[PDB]
Amino acid sequence: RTGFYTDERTFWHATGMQALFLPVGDWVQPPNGTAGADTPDSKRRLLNLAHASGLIRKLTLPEAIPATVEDVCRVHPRDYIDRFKATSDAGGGDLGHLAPFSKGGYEIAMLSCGLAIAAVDDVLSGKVDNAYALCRPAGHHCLADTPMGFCLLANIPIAIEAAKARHGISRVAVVDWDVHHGNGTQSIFYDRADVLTISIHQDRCFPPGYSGAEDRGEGAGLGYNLNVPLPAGAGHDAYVQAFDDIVVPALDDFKPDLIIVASGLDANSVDPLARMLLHSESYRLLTQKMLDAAARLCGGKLVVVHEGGYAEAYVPFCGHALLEALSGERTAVVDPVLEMAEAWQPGPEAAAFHRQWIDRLVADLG
Amino acid sequence: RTGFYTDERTFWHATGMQALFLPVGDWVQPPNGTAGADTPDSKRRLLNLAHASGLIRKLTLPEAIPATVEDVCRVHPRDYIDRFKATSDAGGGDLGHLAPFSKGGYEIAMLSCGLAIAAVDDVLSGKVDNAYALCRPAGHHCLADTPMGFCLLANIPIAIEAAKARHGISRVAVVDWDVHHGNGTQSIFYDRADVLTISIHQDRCFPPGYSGAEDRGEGAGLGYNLNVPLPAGAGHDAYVQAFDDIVVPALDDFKPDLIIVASGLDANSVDPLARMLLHSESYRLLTQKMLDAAARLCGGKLVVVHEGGYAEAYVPFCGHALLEALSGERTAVVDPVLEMAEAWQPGPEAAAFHRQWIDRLVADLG
Amino acid sequence: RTGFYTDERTFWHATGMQALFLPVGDWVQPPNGTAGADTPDSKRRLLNLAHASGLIRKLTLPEAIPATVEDVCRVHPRDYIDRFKATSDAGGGDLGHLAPFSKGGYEIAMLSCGLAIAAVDDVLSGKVDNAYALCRPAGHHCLADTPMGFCLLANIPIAIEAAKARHGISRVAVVDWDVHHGNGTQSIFYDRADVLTISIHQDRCFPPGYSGAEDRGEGAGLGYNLNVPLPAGAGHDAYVQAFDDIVVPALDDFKPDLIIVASGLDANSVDPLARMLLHSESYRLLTQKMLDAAARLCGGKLVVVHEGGYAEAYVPFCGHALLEALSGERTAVVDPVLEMAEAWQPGPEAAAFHRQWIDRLVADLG
Amino acid sequence: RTGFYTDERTFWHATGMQALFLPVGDWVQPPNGTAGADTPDSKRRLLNLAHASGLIRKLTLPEAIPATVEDVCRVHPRDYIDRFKATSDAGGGDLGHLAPFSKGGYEIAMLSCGLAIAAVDDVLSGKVDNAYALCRPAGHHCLADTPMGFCLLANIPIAIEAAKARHGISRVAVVDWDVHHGNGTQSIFYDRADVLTISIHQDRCFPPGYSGAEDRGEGAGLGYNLNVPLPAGAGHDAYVQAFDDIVVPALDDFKPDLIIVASGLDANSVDPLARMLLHSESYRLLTQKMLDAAARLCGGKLVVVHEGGYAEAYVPFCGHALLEALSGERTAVVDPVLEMAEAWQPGPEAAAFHRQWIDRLVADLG
Ligand SMILES: O=C(CCCCCCC(=O)Nc1ccccc1)NO
Ligand SMILES: O=C(CCCCCCC(=O)Nc1ccccc1)NO
Ligand SMILES: CCCCCCCC(=O)O
Ligand SMILES: CCCCCCCC(=O)O
Ligand SMILES: [K+]
Ligand SMILES: [K+]
Ligand SMILES: [K+]
Ligand SMILES: [K+]
Ligand SMILES: [Zn+2]
Ligand SMILES: [Zn+2]
Ligand SMILES: [Zn+2]
Ligand SMILES: [Zn+2]
Repeated sequence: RTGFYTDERTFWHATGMQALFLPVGDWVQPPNGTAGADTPDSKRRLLNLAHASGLIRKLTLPEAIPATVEDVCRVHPRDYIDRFKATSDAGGGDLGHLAPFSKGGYEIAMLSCGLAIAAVDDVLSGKVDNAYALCRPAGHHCLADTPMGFCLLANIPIAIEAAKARHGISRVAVVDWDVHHGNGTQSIFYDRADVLTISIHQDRCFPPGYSGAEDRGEGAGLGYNLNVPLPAGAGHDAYVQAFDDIVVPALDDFKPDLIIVASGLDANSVDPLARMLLHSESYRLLTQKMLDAAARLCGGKLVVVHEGGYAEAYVPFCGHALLEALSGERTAVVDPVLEMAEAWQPGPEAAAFHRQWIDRLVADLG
Repeated sequence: RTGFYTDERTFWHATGMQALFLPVGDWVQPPNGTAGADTPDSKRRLLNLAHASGLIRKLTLPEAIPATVEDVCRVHPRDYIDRFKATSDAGGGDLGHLAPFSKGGYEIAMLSCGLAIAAVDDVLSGKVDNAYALCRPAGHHCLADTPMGFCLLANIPIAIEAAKARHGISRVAVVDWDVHHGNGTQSIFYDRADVLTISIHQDRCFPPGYSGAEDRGEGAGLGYNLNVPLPAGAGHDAYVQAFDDIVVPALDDFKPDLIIVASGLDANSVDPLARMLLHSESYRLLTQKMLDAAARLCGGKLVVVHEGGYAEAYVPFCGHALLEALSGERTAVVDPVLEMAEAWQPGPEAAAFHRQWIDRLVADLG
Repeated sequence: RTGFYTDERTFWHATGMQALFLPVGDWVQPPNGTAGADTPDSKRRLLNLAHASGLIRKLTLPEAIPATVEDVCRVHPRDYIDRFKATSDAGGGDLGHLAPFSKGGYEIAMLSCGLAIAAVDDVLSGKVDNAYALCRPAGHHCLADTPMGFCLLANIPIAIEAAKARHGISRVAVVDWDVHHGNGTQSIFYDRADVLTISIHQDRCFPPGYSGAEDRGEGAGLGYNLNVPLPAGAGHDAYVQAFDDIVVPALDDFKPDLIIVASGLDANSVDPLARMLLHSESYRLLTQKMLDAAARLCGGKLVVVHEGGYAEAYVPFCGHALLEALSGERTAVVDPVLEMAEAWQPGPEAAAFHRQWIDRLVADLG
Repeated sequence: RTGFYTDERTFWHATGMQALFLPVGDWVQPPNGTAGADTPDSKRRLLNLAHASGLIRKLTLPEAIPATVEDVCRVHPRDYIDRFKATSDAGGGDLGHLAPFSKGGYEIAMLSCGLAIAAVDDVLSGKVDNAYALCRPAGHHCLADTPMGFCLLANIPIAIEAAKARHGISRVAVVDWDVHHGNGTQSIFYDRADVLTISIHQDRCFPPGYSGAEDRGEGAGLGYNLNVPLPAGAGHDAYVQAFDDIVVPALDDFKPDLIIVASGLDANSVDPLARMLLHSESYRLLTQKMLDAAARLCGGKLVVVHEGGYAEAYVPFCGHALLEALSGERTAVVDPVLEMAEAWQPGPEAAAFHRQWIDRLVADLG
């Protein structure tokens, strides 16, 4: 059984008047359509398609339980949380780097975080075999005291520290396949060996200029952070090989008691915020690889937490195939972009380059 | 002096109710924002920024002259033009492959085509040194009998045939740096040596699966078509080397009497419809290379014709830098994405791959 | 217990590329925002608010069962249904007057109709005490052979004829407070005494020019149709008096076995498609009058069926107060427009005119 | 010769993240389409249609020159101007009641104001016979120290005080047919006899609850302010009579040297922000009454200044007929809503009430 953790009010968070990610003003003309990049529909349309296909009726949807302040302050200093609340009450703002929010965004962020907490809690309790948390706002860029890149709270780290306090879990692996670097997760556990943090991301995209393969942790955490930068334009076969040659072997060696996927859908082939070429069947297969790892390593315990994804028209098909895999349910959904996205895939010269790139990352892991 | 060819009604063309490029229906939910991918604002926002900067007041803007049926039938069979008009009167439709239009789309396509005809005409007659035509709908995928990929009339080929009839021009080169393959231009002049057709495009993107480096023309046109596919994820340095090592030498060898650029802006770093990493200063520099080529080979005679470009927030900055180069004008516009897009650029390993790719294209040309 | 009948796919119906209700083309520029007037969000935002307030958790939400062909053919000729299905399969169209739809609109209309059928069926069988059907597309303008005014099937009449076939109910009253005339309901039952059809509507609005107070039925149906036109600019007190002096006495005289409210929310104070001045507490009060009537006349059997409503920002508050009344529940929702809409209400001179108007309608009823 | 005063950057002002006029947060869900009520397109679409019809080519369009600090401080205290600029430099805000703006909103307000200043200046200097200023943001609610109701500077009063300085003009009449009360204009000149301020508006609409027929000025201004409240639901014949029986006689008695119309188009039949029933031919006729008055009283000197208007689909046709009248030009534009709006007009009983209402206003004027 699969739990699906969602709440209407996560779709009411609004980043404000931006054209894509550009703040209005100076030379940036206001948009005439939907404002922003992290739009409500770039996440709701996934849920909409899961309703329309009949898939949601196969899942269990618990009522949302917001994070408490005690929950979030296992990661964040209370001063940040207090300033967040005060700014949110006053009409919204931005307390970090590219992390805007509107009035009431504090309550919505606390709610979104609670979806991740409860998804992990219910999987560890045996209430469901696995779970999907449709978080919005996302979490994986948020530092302990600095929100960034549309992330206002560290959703997954907070869910992990709650699981440690409630269940005493020893080892957790986070597999971050959102197309951007999970710098928040990396930072929060950088000197710890009990959380393996893996990030696969477009080389140099966000944070801009960052690659990170050499950043493997510090102190007790040395060897427990793993960055897999991939070149812009990499597609299905590049991601499959990175998972076969790097990600899955890392999980096997670490022996986690729980696997958490930070699942952004923005490596899809038409996303504006990156340059990758994944399609809906890429996400099905990557999910199947994680289902296999969780079955082999930690009794099936697998939690998928929504992060990025900005192509409103194509994110739903990528997320829906993921959910079909997670739940083991077949529906009648047909991805109308798949044939073209398969034709888009890199040819042999690019494929050789991607294979050589991943071989080098493996060799450098020693 | 730069002429700028535009008309309000080009922004009234509407592709219909699609989510991005996906027709609504079946599993595709209707969009709540702007419908379509070729949206009015993905072109109008370029014009808006050039007004706001003061650039437009330095250009000359002739009143638009629509193409006549006689003009367009120098390329298209009258039967296609007649069916286009009848379908447009009847409420719109799609007479080709991914070329939808609404009621009245026939008249707007004829108007758009007339912007290209007149821009070429005015440069050849000496009224302006160079020109930019803000065509919408675009033209470079349209075959003689089949519209395709948002292109309903073969804008540049029709403008070329009109210039041959009115001015007797002998040799024309078309430099197509829209991110997609200019298959319409290639097809229409494929057996002809009087028009050199060059397309730089994302490998396998649109038409899907097509690369085309070996397709060099046929009969008298053998050696007068030149495809430069580039891998997904290529950016500024790759395009610059492609122009220095392939495009500009091809122009030098051909000795054109007029250079026409098919300028789509969809190779920009955040376009949803391709995977490339150009930024606004890429377009400025590529335009300077074309201005230099025209100055050396054909008395400065250079026409730039708008094609694709789908990132509403970033296309304006790319086109504005292009227009500053074309006109030689300075404004106070600053691209707020430029620093980040510079950081996004491919690192050393990908750069070596791009150089190996272009070196192979050069070697294959003999 | 209140049943709430909704299905995700009702929000996927799309009227097409119109600016408000105006088809694109000729002098109508395409919209840059949401296309259309009957937008998905003009109905979904009511459901969104009911989720956010916690009210949906207090209701029972049965799974949708679409109308069958047998159901809809109790009202519509099979030829209409077949041409609708064939046009829908082929990409959508408009088979009547201002009733456009997209590919697959047939199945969505059959589903929307099933919400009304099930709401009536479940109230008559005692599964719920009363019910709300969030129909989209709406039904009350649809004639037996002709769709019109955004209405593709005659939702309420189909649900009535189904109820007669499955429960043998003798007398049904329809109270239509959508701001436009329920010409479809009026036509379908015009010569019948077993369905009392009451419409309160803005004088001359839609169908344009129609008032209708003298159209009281024909044959056996003479005295069983009741039109209550109200002048543009009428508000809360005018509607309340119309219900106290005309609508409720007609219900009392008729002795229905079931009351169905055709509930459009477009008499609200900021609707673009009418000129009325109702606010959220108007809808609470009018709903309470129908609850009281149903308690007194037919054992509490009350069904409310969504029709029109076009102000996306204010329809939610009006419908939410209606749902609070229907379910007898209170939430923390506060209407932020209420104070201003109360200040907007007609003053003493206009109020005297409205009383004079309603008194004339009463006197004419003999 | 008609001057048309417009600048691209007036369409870049953005009120922010509101659903219609409701700020997001608490119970107001963010919009998925265009944010706000005063949207860019609610004004630009009028300009767009005037381009498409060919009418703009018949007008003279001078380059905009913004208001100076000296210009605006003839009306506003320097402290307000300084706080406006500081807030705008720092990201936007709202310094009054329902007057939000974005970053750089100060420069755009100064530019908008300069359009009105120049339109008045050029008519008085004889450069054009009459003029239309497409102001955005609007002006007529702004008080000397408090912005209000989407108005950030007192556009028309600033233009008048500039005309007194530059031309020494003695008497100006302002005729405000925006559907809301021109409380800014009324307040600024309330004790002055050299400016006659007339406002026709929906009774009690905005400012909410205000009617004002008894507020006729104070001191030297007693008799030089004239409020004409009209009931909600009034249409063409009611406005025509108000102008024949009240407005034009007031102009004839006052003997102005210049007539300025504060032209909001929000009395149109489908505006969300009022309940009136004007159509495009109403605005043509009211403009002709003002042209006739200016020719009779002040040598043709007539300036029309855009204020409100929120129906994006219908405002263009209303303003376009206004511009045809003002310029004395005919185009091929046909209003596709006209026939329906004519059928919507009040019937005989409502028409008698409107006539009695206006007779009463006249009687109270003594
Ligand atoms: O040159 C061009 C044309 C770009 C076309 C982009 C590809 C869109 C496409 O192929 N869409 C589609 C695919 C399958 C089914 C429906 C639509 N734009 O600048
Ligand atoms: O002249 C004008 C101003 C119209 C302003 C109408 C806005 C309505 C309003 O005041 N709304 C509101 C009230 C309280 C809280 C939030 C919004 N427009 O043309
Ligand atoms: C490209 C500029 C901003 C990108 C933010 C990325 C957030 C995410 O991880 O989805
Ligand atoms: C053009 C104004 C009215 C159009 C049809 C409205 C249908 C309804 O909601 O009843
Ligand atoms: K990642
Ligand atoms: K190309
Ligand atoms: K009605
Ligand atoms: K007014
Ligand atoms: Zn991301
Ligand atoms: Zn293209
Ligand atoms: Zn209605
Ligand atoms: Zn107004």
